[PDB]
Amino acid sequence: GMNPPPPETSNPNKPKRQTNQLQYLLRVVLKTLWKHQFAWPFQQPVDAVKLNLPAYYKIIKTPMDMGTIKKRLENNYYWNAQECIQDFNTMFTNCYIYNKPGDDIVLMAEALEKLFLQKINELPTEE
Ligand SMILES: Cc1noc(C)c1-c1cnc2c(-c3ccc(C(=O)O)cc3)cn([C@@H](C)c3ccccn3)c2c1
Repeated sequence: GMNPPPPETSNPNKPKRQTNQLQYLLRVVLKTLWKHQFAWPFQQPVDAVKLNLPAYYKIIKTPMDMGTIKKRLENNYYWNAQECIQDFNTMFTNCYIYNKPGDDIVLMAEALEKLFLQKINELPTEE
């Protein structure tokens, strides 16, 4: 089986705005997670062909990753902060669905998720 194309990241038919919270999600939240020791498996879509995971996209129907989230933020794909937060949560949940509890990759995701949840407790004031 072929990989699916990556999620859409730039859509001129979606409206565009910059907000305090979206800026913070890119410049603080994503930036912080991106540099984490365990970030790298989450920095791009799962390449199921390269990684020999034929069942991955048979179960994960809403793939998401931080490379995609970063591009979405950079291209003003999100209007509301919650849309971005939801994508991070989808990324973590996908990992917890496909992989057995306690697996290495799950422990990595859990560490990132803990940091993520801490950082979004510090969002700046909304317009
Ligand atoms: C499965 C799965 N479910 O959710 C995710 C997310 C994954 C996932 C995604 N990417 C990887 C990569 C990976 C990423 C980038 C590169 C690169 O050359 O740029 C090379 C390999 C390797 N692995 C395996 C071995 C791995 C890595 C660390 C710990 C345990 N297993 C991955 C697992």
